[PDB]
Amino acid sequence: ILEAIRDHQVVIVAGETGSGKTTQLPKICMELGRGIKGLIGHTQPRRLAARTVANRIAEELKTEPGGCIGYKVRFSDHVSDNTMVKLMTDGILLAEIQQDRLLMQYDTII
RNA sequence: UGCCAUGUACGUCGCACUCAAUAGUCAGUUUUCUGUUUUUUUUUUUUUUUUUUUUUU
Repeated sequence: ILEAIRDHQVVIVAGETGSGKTTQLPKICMELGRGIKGLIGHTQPRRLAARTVANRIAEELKTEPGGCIGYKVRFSDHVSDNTMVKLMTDGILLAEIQQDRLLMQYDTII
């Protein structure tokens, strides 16, 4: 997967219910080096799912949520300046497209 | 206020009520339903009814 994301501009991953690709892919972007110049936007279809995966990877990296890896859903602006992974619902990204058309805040969109 | 010449012709009769009775002509297969009273009123205005599912500076 790391070779795929360092060799392709578009990567696609397929996984079952017990895979963990959702958990590991932001850490794969970390091991490449993404997150530094621009945030890593991970889109989730559900608020509880986005909250759970953000807190899960924060606990896995032994950081409190709202630090390195934080989630933005409706009025949970739970992101500090030292973030690099940003959870968001497709609607929240739909809100940010008009705020910045170029998606310049991010470098990786999951 | 005196007189008035003579003889001169008769008979009998009829009418009514009525009139009756007559020629010939044999037969018609068996079986059937149809049939009767009685309580009477038939008829009365109604109602609210269920739910995949998921995201938005």
